[PDB]
Order: sequence, then structure tokens, then C-alpha cells
Amino acid sequence: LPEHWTDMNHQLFCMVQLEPGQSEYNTIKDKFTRTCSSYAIEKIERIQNAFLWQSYQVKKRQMDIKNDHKNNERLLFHGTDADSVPYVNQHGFNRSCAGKNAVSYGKGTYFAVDASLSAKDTYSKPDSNGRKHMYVVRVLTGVFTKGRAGLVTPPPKNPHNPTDLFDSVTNNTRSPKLFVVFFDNQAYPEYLITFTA
Amino acid sequence: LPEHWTDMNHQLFCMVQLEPGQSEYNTIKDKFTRTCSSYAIEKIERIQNAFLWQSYQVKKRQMDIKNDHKNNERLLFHGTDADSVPYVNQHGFNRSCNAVSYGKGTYFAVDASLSAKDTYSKPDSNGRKHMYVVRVLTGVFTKGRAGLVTPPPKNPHNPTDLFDSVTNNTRSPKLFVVFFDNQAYPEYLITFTA
Ligand SMILES: NC(=O)c1ccc(Oc2ccc(C(N)=O)cc2)cc1
Repeated sequence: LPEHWTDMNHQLFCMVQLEPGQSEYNTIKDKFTRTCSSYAIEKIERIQNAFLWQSYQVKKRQMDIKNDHKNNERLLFHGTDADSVPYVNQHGFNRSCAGKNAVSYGKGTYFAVDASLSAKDTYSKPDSNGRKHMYVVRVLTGVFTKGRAGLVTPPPKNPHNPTDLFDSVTNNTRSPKLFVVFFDNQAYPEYLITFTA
Repeated sequence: LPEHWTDMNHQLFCMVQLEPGQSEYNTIKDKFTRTCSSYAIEKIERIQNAFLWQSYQVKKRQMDIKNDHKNNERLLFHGTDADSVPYVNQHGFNRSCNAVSYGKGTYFAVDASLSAKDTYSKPDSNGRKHMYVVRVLTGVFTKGRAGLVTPPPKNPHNPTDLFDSVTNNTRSPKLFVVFFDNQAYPEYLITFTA
């Protein structure tokens, strides 16, 4: 477990409320406000989930081995409804719970480059108190290609070797704005931003 | 990486054909012939997939912690078509890829004879059928039902603390369904005929 996490004393899960003015809070706030400056942040919590981290880091090490000196990890956003927050906090991102996207590049979990995308009410649905929720997520995008509706895994790199797959897919490889991942533990929910109009 | 695996020559995936009449082949054959003695075994292969094993073992260590003094693993069978074999060997089981009456997960049989049905181990254009012997983290389980995308919660007061798998009958299970990647490791592939 990372050394700057708070001591969980044998607990395996904790949400840690960050302080404004700390670099950790400010970097996330800046990343969000880059495209969402009309919204206001209520709080930013660091998600410390030991099991999700372990499984994710194993996948990352594997992808770092398999890929040739790639930057396999991107820090992306994911807007979701209040009802999904307890599940994501404990269990991460489950493709089986994902709705069809308005522009589908495949049946998987969607992550945005820009917070403005995840800030749409269709993703970060405002709760009964008007709070919207967006995760900041370490995502193993790896080597990617343009996706296609109806993918249930990323496509093969080579049609003559159907089992050797891209790591994720995107809407546009030149200018990616979303990534879709198709496997468990390919995304670690790192921060939860609660925010309002 | 398990002692009985044989040397991989720095590869991370290989399928190793077992030698008939030695301990390991005998053990796996016996599990199969317990209910499928009328079939003909052509070969048994050990699946040495380092990445899948790693991810599985992590999940097992986590399950052993979460459940605290439980026997969380069962050895089960999974019949599939020949066209799915390269995928399973390399990537394991994927719920996103038959009936799903106990939930939308991957199905494993207690008895080889259930996986031996042509509807599961579809005979290929040569008559060959394929069945895996699978280490499955069944953990604590409950009865399944149609439409589940994860197992039920153990108590709907804590909706995120879930059963590990579901079954058709908790008292005398004949199948188990798991809903997460890396909860099952395909350990052997049996190629056989009717
Ligand atoms: N692929 C397999 O080996 C396998 C498939 C279905 C399994 O479970 C079921 C067996 C029968 C029924 C049924 N409703 O008759 C449902 C599931 C177990 C294993």
C-alpha cells in the first residue's frame, strides 16, 4: 500500500477527505476546473481500497511487462449516480453495470479525458440534494485503437491472431476524449469529487 | 509459480501436454472418469498462464482474508466450444462472452458429466470435445436466480458485502456461477470424444 495513505489499522477500506491548499487536493481541483470551472467542489476524497489497489497494481505490472516501454496509465474521469458510489468505492468499475453510451465504442466502462464530459447530468446524475459525483481514476489504457459499438472486449491487434488484444479502445486515436475498458481491475477509483452547480 | 509447472524457458504462457500414467495425469483423469468413464480422453494439457495465475492468486489471498478461515476454492469443470479455447487459455473466463438462469456469470459444473453435454463442450468438426478443469473461488455462496449481474448481498443492510458466487442448490450444489474476472483459473484442458 502507498506510504502516504492514512493508516487504516487493519481496515481494508477508507475514504480520506482532502484539505484545500494541500498539493494533493489542488492538483485534482485544477484538473477538474480546467473544463468544469462553472461547477463548485464540495469535497475531494482519496479512496484507499487495499484489495482494488492490489489487483490493479498486478494488472499494471503485467501490462508494463507486456508492452514496450509504454505509458500504460492515464488519469481519467468517471461521472456516476449516487446510487453507484458505494459499489464503486468498494468494488470498482463493473462493465456488467454500464449503460449503453450515447456514442458507443463498445460495451465496457467509459472514462473521460475531460471532466466536462463526465460532468454531464447523464453521467454524474445530480442526487436529491443536487450533489454530483465524479471519480478520478487511474486507468490502464495501454495500447489502444478506435472502438466499435458491440465490442465486448478490445479488438485484436491482428486479425490472424484473435487472442492478442489491444488494452482499451477510444473514440479517436489522434485526439482521444474517452477510453473504454473491458476488464475488472483495469481501473482504480483514486479520488471521489463531490460537486454542485 | 507452482512447483509442478514445468520450466517455461522465460515464456509467460504455455500449454504442456501431460504424460499419461504419471501422478498428475492420473489425478486429473480420475476426476473426469468419476462421471465420464464412457468417454475417450485424447490428451490432458496443463495450462501455465503466469499472468492469469498471478491475478487469481491475488483474489484467492483476498478471499481467504475477507472470509477468515474458509475453504474458498473448489475444482470444477467447464465445457466449451473449440473456438473459445484459445481465448480461455490466454485470458481465462469472461462473463461478457447458453442459458444464464442462475445469473449472467461464468458457469462451472461439479460433475464432468454436466460439462460433457454437447450444448457446452460442443463437438468440433472432428468430433473432439473440450472441457477445462478449473480452480474456482466459490467462497461463501447462495442460491442464484435469473438476471443477477453480481452475487446477492449477504444482508441487504450492507448491500456491498456480497456472496462470492451463486449455485443452483446450497445444500447439494451441482453448478456454480462467478461474476468477476480472475475468480477462476483454467488449470487443465481435457480433449476427449464420446
Ligand atoms: N459450460 C459448462 O460446463 C456449464 C454450463 C452450465 C452449467 O450449469 C447449468 C446446468 C443446467 C442448467 C439448466 N437450467 O438446466 C443451468 C445451468 C454448468 C457448467
